[PDB]
Amino acid sequence: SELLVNTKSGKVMGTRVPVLSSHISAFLGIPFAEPPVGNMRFRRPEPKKPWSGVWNASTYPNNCQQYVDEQFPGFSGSEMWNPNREMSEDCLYLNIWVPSPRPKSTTVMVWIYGGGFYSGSSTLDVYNGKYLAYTEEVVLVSLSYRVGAFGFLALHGSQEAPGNVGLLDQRMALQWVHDNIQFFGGDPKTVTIFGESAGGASVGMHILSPGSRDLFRRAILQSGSPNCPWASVSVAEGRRRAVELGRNLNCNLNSDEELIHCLREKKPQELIDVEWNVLPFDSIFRFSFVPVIDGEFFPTSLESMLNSGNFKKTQILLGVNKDEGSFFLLYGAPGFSKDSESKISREDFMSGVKLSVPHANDLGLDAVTLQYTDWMDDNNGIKNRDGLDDIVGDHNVICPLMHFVNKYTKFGNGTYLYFFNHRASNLVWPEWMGVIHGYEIEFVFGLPLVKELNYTAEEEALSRRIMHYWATFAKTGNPNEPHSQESKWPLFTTKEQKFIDLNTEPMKVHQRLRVQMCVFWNQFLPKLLNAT
Amino acid sequence: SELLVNTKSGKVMGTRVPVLSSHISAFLGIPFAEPPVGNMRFRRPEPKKPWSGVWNASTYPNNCQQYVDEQFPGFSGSEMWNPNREMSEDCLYLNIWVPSPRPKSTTVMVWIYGGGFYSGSSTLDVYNGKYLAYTEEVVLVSLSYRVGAFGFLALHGSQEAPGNVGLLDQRMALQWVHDNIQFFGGDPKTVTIFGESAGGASVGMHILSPGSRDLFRRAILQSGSPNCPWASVSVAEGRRRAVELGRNLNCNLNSDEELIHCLREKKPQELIDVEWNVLPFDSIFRFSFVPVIDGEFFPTSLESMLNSGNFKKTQILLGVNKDEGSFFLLYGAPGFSKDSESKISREDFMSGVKLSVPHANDLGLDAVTLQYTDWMDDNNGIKNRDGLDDIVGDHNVICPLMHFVNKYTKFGNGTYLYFFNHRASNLVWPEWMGVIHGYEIEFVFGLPLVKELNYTAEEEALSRRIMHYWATFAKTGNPNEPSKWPLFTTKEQKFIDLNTEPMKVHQRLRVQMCVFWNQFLPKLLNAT
Ligand SMILES: C[As+](C)(C)CCO[C@@H](c1ccccc1[N+](=O)O)C(F)(F)F
Ligand SMILES: C[As+](C)(C)CCO[C@@H](c1ccccc1[N+](=O)O)C(F)(F)F
Ligand SMILES: C[As+](C)(C)CCO[C@@H](c1ccccc1[N+](=O)O)C(F)(F)F
Ligand SMILES: C[As+](C)(C)CCO[C@@H](c1ccccc1[N+](=O)O)C(F)(F)F
Ligand SMILES: *[C@@H]1O[C@H](CO)[C@@H](O)[C@H](O)[C@H]1NC(C)=O
Ligand SMILES: *[C@@H]1O[C@H](CO)[C@@H](O)[C@H](O)[C@H]1NC(C)=O
Ligand SMILES: *[C@@H]1O[C@H](CO)[C@@H](O)[C@H](O)[C@H]1NC(C)=O
Ligand SMILES: *[C@@H]1O[C@H](CO)[C@@H](O)[C@H](O)[C@H]1NC(C)=O
Repeated sequence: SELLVNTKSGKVMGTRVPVLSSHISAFLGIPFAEPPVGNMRFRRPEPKKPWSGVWNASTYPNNCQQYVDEQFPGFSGSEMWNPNREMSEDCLYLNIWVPSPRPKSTTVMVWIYGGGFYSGSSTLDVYNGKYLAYTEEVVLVSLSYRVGAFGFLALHGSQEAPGNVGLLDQRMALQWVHDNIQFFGGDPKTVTIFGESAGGASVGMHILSPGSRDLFRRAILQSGSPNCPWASVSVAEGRRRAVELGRNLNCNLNSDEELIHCLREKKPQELIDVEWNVLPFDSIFRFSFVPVIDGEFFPTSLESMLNSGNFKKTQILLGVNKDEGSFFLLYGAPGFSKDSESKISREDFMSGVKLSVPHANDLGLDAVTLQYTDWMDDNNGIKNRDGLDDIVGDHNVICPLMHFVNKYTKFGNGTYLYFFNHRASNLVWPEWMGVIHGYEIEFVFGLPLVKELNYTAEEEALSRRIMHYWATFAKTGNPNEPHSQESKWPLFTTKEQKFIDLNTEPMKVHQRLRVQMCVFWNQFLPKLLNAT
Repeated sequence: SELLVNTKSGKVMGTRVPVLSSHISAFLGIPFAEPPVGNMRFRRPEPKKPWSGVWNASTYPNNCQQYVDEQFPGFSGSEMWNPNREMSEDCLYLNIWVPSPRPKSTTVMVWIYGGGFYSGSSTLDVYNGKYLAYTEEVVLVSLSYRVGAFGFLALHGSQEAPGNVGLLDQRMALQWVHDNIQFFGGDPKTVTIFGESAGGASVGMHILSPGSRDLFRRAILQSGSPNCPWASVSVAEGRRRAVELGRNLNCNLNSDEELIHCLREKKPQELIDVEWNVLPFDSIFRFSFVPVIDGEFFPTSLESMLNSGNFKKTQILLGVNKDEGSFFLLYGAPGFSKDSESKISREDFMSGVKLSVPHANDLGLDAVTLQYTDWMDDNNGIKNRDGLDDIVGDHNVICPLMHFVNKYTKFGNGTYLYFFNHRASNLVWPEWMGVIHGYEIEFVFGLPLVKELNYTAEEEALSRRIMHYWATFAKTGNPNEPSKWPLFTTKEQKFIDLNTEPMKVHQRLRVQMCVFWNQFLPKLLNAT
């Protein structure tokens, strides 16, 4: 039967689901590892041991333990991102959507959810993989990885809490895909890992980590990059935070063994409630437990690896949104409300840069300020708001991604760059927030194809070509369909630096994406802060 | 007669000079100090000893010893600034233009030529005061002062070469005016000192210096302020330069006096031939011997004085030109030519910026570059040319003056700021230089009123309103005569455009760039 599959470790029984007046197979909650519970909390993932009988894969699994957001209870805009299942430490599962007539050996795309390495679920409505699996005829997989302290507490030197175990969870599901996707009609030599935000950084980190390299063919990064200021810490900082988490819990701090034995006894929520307490400064777009440059998952520093071409050389498709930082300013900066135009005053502008570039001396702060202020009209609330928005988006997403794209292209085999600037007609967030962090996702997954969601006809078309670019890239390594009458998305080269706009207007090609500001962030400020 | 005046130190006789089909009186080459020659080289000036008989003041005096520009032999554009009279260390004279018939006790304006303190003359054609004196019925006086080593060699502590003597020359000119201008029909109580460039910085220095404050009423600064980076040096830097000057001429360096005596022996030209050698950095818009903050003429640091408000509180009218830096880049930077559009490659731009901010470290240069570069079009030869032009003009003239204007206004009794951006229809320099440093002067001096100079009627109009603004401001402390030229206030920061079109009132003159040059970069270099 189409729904019953003999995987290496056991039988899996999926379920038939409707998709736009049709059907496709869905295998939900398939486990790829032993439950990281008990004395396993904080440790490297272990492979799921074989089971007898048939594993019921007709329902989504649990979401991993995480800080649930409660800023706007009941508001769909914020809660669509929260865990929609029971949060359990037993959460290492992956889901697969296989087109009906099971494909013989087709393209595979593995989705890696993002959420600052502190949150995220594979089960959210926006990650329903049926539309893309059905429409583009690909085997769509969404995996899951431990987040926060569970997946990232790093006491470098300890084999109980080495750090980067969340990244290792991802690697294991990728291995699982490599060892079993062939039984679902997937081609393990043609898999594309794609993710957004922490999911976008994770993808880049797999392109850098030797132990992950041969588990996938190509890569797609959305609004995320391995070198993002928030995507990783030094092993020192990692250890520091691990000890501070333990201090915050009255933990015996004698040795790593004792700190870990303590933390392992606390109930999950106990760790979450103190999670943000370990950060260095009051900030936005900064998360407590994230990947550590250990010299194992990451042989050396990310920049050293980038300069030496010590990474997987394949094709990559990647991009950013127009207003990546508004989501964060709304939550942590003064003057920002979802119920108002949020015209920011000079006073709150200052307060906001301080929160956005937490690790910058006053000379730094002045530079960022001078760089984004119109001193001819510095009391303009609209400009101050948009100025600060750009600051958070440029510093945390766009420039880090642009630095990575320029480094990678030197050694890569094909790079395609996009700029998502479409504001959805049915957006629930206020207009000032613009094209929000995470909002190209519903288009990558094809939610506009379902009528009852109210997207315009032009939004259905945008989604369809975005999904086609993604699937065609995953299939061939070039998002453009051979000999088509459509507009060409050109290769991004270190010389021409071309990229395109992803929106309703007829495609347009641009060059040097936000160079001016990114020379500032990627070149000047680092040098200014280095000279101290 | 009207051409024979009894001054306090002796008689003097001028001459009747024609002006626009009318006449006015001219007293030229009036000595106001003892010839600072021989032993008196580098020494403070000494008042002019009285004389018997009448002093012939019918012709212009010698010009002070200075580096003569030979970049364009015979080109009027640069030749018009070179000494047009025979040079001589005996050059402390002043000129006066008195409207005819002689006024009773009218407004007096005293011009202070500018040329980086290393050059300048009171006899240039663009300084002919007979037009302004006549058109606005004012007594116009042009002074002179020592430049280069002769006026600013500085061995602080010594008394044979104390430094700032060139300024004391200026102060003595003003003291002379104070004591005598009433004999020519001018009110010593309503004297305005105005000057351009290094002259403008001097005006500002006499506003700051306690010993100069009481000798004048108001002030006008044209493209220069006392805090300009090229305008002064510490006692140590002055001292360093003085000694290196000696090292260059194989002078004994064992002590202040031996050095000074050795330098006194040398001929004027020997000193000038090695004048530039003392500069600490290869650069542009930098001069060797300039004023020194000695704690005498200047009590404390300029900034310290500006902040505490330790300076003459009165009204000031000042401004700057559209492209102050073109002249400098043309003479010392690669890519710039007088016979081409001078499009600047990225590589020549990089050179240009290092020559422009000689004191900045790499981080600083980087910052200046980021600030003026269009990273989406960095090989645009025009954007790069203009960018450099703006760097030089903003760093050396505009922003130091905007810092002076905002500080002064805090205690002042009335500021009036302008932005001159008209390019003479008959400019002999290439179009890319724009509104060049020093080319507002001909308007202030009404040359556009003499037809043989081929300016346009619309320009004669600009000249006249400008001369009226200057004179009306001189006489009343207000350029307007009851759209009007609005007062500059730290709240609205308004200023006007000075050109042929109808007056426009703007606000916050080059605030973006100047926040960079006055606040950011300083704090950056200071830290690093
Ligand atoms: C496709 As998402 C990486 C779950 C867009 C928002 O998520 C941000 C965020 C930013 C600012 C405030 C709140 C949140 N949030 O609740 O998720 C974060 F943190 F997950 F990255
Ligand atoms: C004890 As808290 C006021 C949940 C520390 C971080 O707060 C952030 C934040 C809060 C919730 C999700 C994501 C973010 N973030 O990415 O910065 C902000 F924005 F509220 F300050
Ligand atoms: C040995 As030389 C070539 C007389 C040092 C300065 O030269 C300047 C210069 C020359 C003449 C007048 C002013 C300037 N200046 O302000 O920099 C420039 F431009 F040639 F490099
Ligand atoms: C009204 As003027 C202050 C005598 C014109 C500009 O003069 C500059 C200059 C700048 C670059 C090259 C040559 C010169 N120059 O011969 O005067 C300097 F140096 F005098 F200020
Ligand atoms: C799998 O479990 C779900 C939920 O309990 C149920 O709806 C489905 O029928 C189950 N499959 C079978 C028949 O085991
Ligand atoms: C990718 O690699 C192939 C074979 O090594 C080469 O022919 C092609 O030029 C490369 N493509 C790019 C754009 O790097
Ligand atoms: C005044 O000086 C001029 C020029 O030096 C000379 O030609 C003239 O004869 C002199 N007049 C008298 C009588 O001193
Ligand atoms: C100048 O000072 C006088 C006397 O105190 C004062 O009345 C006048 O308002 C001041 N003018 C300005 C514009 O500061």
